[PDB]
This record gives sequence, C-alpha cells and structure tokens, in this order.
Amino acid sequence: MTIEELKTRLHTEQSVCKTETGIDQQKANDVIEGNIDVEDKKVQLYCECILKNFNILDKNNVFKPQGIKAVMELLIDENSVKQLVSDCSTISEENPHLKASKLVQCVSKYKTMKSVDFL
Repeated sequence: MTIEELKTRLHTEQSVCKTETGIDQQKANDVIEGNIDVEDKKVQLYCECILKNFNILDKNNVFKPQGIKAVMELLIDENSVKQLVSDCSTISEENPHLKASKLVQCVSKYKTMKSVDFL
C-alpha cells in the first residue's frame, strides 16, 4: 500500500461508514480529527465500521495486531507500532461498539486519520 492509496482507502471507508451509521458529518469529522466521543452511540458504530472494514477488529471483536500493523506501518515507525499494539490491546470491553470507539481513540493518540492527509 502507497500513501496515496491509503489516503483514498481511508476517505472511502470514512464515507462508507458515515452512510451506514447515519452519523452527523461534524461528529464523523471530530473522529477523523482525533477527538473521539467514546460514549456517543453513532461515534461507536462509525468507529466499529472503520476498524472492521480495515480488519483491525475481527468478527470476534478482537483487536488484530496484523490488521493494525498493515495500516500503521506506512504512517508510524516499528517502535511506535509496537507501543500502539501493546497499549491498545489492553482495552477490554464487553460492549463491542464501546470497544470500537475506545480502540479508535487509542490508535488516534499515535496518528489521527486526519494527519494521514498531511503526508
């Protein structure tokens, strides 16, 4: 994956997931900017849709290290990827929708979806 392909793929999934969840445009923009309202139901569904579409969250709602590594290895270095993986893997949440928003918030501490557009 090249940065330009990742940029277009990210924009596409953001659009797909906005249409699917009916999330307010500003709320979807907040998430993209790295301001995740973890408790908002639409934010949770939008977050879940994005992570699952990128194989970051599997069908068993497990945070996939190879899934996140495939996406991040173009954005962040090996050391930051290892730190992100160990950090975000500690998120244990019974509610899969809340787990998804907490996971996007965790990944966003390292690189926001917005900041990909700066590369």
